[PDB]
Amino acid sequence: MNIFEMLRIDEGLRLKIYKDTEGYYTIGIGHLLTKSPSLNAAKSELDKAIGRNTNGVITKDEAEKLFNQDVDAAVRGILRNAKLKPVYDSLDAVRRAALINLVFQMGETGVAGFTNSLRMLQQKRWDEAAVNLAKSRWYNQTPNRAKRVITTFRTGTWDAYK
Ligand SMILES: [Cl-]
Ligand SMILES: [Cl-]
Repeated sequence: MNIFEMLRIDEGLRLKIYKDTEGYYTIGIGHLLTKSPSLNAAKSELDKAIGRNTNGVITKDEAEKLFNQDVDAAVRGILRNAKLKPVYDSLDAVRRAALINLVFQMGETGVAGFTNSLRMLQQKRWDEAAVNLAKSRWYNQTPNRAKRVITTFRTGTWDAYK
């Protein structure tokens, strides 16, 4: 297991624009296209993303290319973030994957705001950090995925995901 297989299990793959859990226009492997309500704003952002007129539909290769760029930006973002970088630096390889996952889903800014959980992760207080993470809109809105990520932080293994 690795970051790509973990996020592919969490986000799925869809080759047609769809709406995410929040109701946003998305495509492929959790690639958010726009928060606007217009389907055309979404098709325009899609075509700009892919470099071709897509009519709202892309191929598996194209999905995978967006996914690759998105994991990359997620990682880079963490490393540039003054609040995230130190936490990342302090963790082991599995838990690093978990942070990435949380950053992919909710963006650097949000994650950065989880002040208390971040400090707890940094100190290596696993159980406490898992409890704290659960007291969030995040966990209440997408509880199964959140429990998987949380277990990943708690354990340091990939158990939540075999
Ligand atoms: Cl893009
Ligand atoms: Cl869920």
